[PDB]
Amino acid sequence: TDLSGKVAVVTGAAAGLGRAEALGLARLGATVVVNDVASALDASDVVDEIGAADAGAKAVAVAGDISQRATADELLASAVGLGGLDIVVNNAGITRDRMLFNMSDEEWDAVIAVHLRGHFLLTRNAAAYWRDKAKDAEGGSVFGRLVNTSSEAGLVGPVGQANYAAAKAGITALTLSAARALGRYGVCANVICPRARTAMTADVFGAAPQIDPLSPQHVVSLVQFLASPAAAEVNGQVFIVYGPQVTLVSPPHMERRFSADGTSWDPTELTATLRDYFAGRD
Amino acid sequence: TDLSGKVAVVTGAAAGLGRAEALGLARLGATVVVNDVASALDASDVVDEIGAADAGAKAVAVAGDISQRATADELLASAVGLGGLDIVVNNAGITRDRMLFNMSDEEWDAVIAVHLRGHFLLTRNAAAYWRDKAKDAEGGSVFGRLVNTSSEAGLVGPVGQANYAAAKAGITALTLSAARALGRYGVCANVICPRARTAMTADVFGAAPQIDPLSPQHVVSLVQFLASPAAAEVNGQVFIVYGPQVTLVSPPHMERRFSADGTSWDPTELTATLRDYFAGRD
Ligand SMILES: NC(=O)c1ccc[n+]([C@@H]2O[C@H](COP(=O)([O-])OP(=O)(O)OC[C@H]3O[C@@H](n4cnc5c(N)ncnc54)[C@H](O)[C@@H]3O)[C@@H](O)[C@H]2O)c1
Ligand SMILES: NC(=O)c1ccc[n+]([C@@H]2O[C@H](COP(=O)([O-])OP(=O)(O)OC[C@H]3O[C@@H](n4cnc5c(N)ncnc54)[C@H](O)[C@@H]3O)[C@@H](O)[C@H]2O)c1
Repeated sequence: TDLSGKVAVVTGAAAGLGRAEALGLARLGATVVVNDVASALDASDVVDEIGAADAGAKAVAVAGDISQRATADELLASAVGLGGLDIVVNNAGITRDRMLFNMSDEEWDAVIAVHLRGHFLLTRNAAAYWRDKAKDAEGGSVFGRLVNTSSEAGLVGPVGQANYAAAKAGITALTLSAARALGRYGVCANVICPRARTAMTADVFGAAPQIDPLSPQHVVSLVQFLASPAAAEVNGQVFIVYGPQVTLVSPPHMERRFSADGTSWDPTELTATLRDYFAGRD
Repeated sequence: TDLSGKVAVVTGAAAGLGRAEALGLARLGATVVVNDVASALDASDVVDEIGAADAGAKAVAVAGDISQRATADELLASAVGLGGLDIVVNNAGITRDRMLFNMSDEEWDAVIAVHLRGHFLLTRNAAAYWRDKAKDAEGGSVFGRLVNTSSEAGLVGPVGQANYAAAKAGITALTLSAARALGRYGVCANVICPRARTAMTADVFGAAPQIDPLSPQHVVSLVQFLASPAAAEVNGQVFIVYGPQVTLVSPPHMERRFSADGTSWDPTELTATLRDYFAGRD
């Protein structure tokens, strides 16, 4: 799964999971464009840490708020300047947790902006770059890998995280569309829903106690695959990954269909049917 | 399922499904606050049409872009001025379809704003109103019904609709959080994924040919239930509804787990396992 000669963009890569992902791609030979907000990069040695330095191992930092069009444009330009854009790992995020009934517009908008708009801007920019490259190839295949970061919160809607859950669910649907649009060009686009012990999850998961059962490395192993030639037949998939396991999420299932016997439901009859079903139901 | 004495807010109710939903609640006795953008209301007789007029049947139009905080505030104030807010049907939406690689930032932001931010602003405002009412009741139960509108596109990510799919998936996750926060106060919050023949779906579904198999009325019957006392035991549920059937969507299922036998996946081994699984897989 060697990534020599490839260029990867990883967002939110100053610390935590994004930093671990940037290091894992660098270790496979990728040239990594490391993105984060500038204050995160003030306090990070990640670029020095990416002197790991078997392989071309080149790394460059590009500071910017991923929710801004200009950041996505600069990342693309940096990657083109390094020889072409091959791999995108959308990982940047923030939380503004609040009970829904106390959540301000700003708490909502900020989380939507960094997760959902940020994923969009770079996914769209990459989408346009990869399609144009395929047309420039006179219909030839392009190598492209898109790895977007959702969360089990987007499947579940946890209390106090309506904004985080909404962004992560949107990210999943965004990536499925991208997979349908781009798979025909040779691009693979997939979604991960990780759990990893980082400084930002330490309050929920605890601190690290072989290998940490919630090591970021458990996630990196999957991201390395999804970024590689070897994932050519994996597109539009959603994975849950933490510890020594990866789980493929299936398409939506149906619990129960409630059909009228004729051309329309009688409304009081529909009411009776649903009310009875949910009276005896957990 | 009589809604006499209740007040309902329906957004996007000048035409199409929202208009049919406003009429169906009015027919059950609800006082309806009809919301849409003002240009939609220029061309609509919906308020006159809500002279149906058994029951209090009162209806008032409140024009506003639902993506703006002030519209959500005015709708709440109107409902309080009519005696209290009981029912919210978030239905307003737009499409800006485009292949992802051609999608502008504005095409993305507008669809996110009207669907996702609009759902949020009114869901949050209602959430704060219903909780405060319960506290004012010294812990007493409040009647509250929230009906949000997602889409099968949010489960599926169709080509050319990454922005629509992302908004609808976010709406679902938003509503699940709301259901967890608010169910304890007596509020029910549920999601519908409709198909209905409207002027805006006529290009995809065709025109209307008993009853139209894609009549908006098939959806209205479910919305009437979900807005009613009779749905007290239905909270946090996701329904697909079109024609003479309602389908309860189940929580996410897992297709297949890929576990290492020890404390971590060997990355080349994980690659081998996933590559083999997806070689022989549709
Ligand atoms: N829900 C879960 O179970 C779970 C657990 C771990 C990680 N995650 C997801 O994985 C990702 C990383 O999480 P983490 O555990 O590394 O925590 P983290 O706080 O380290 O987030 C990673 C990075 O995002 C960066 N970032 C924030 N705003 C940015 C912006 N506007 N532009 C660019 N970069 C920005 C931060 O600076 C940070 O370094 C996130 O998407 C997160 O939601 C989810
Ligand atoms: N994907 C599907 O299968 C499907 C089919 C039908 C309806 N739907 C959903 O149901 C809802 C209504 O769809 P429709 O079929 O009635 O089409 P429609 O175009 O009539 O949409 C309904 C209303 O939304 C209103 N609206 C738009 N922007 C607004 C804003 N900024 N503020 C307030 N109101 C605004 C429009 O003016 C319109 O009257 C939407 O949510 C739509 O996505 C989905």
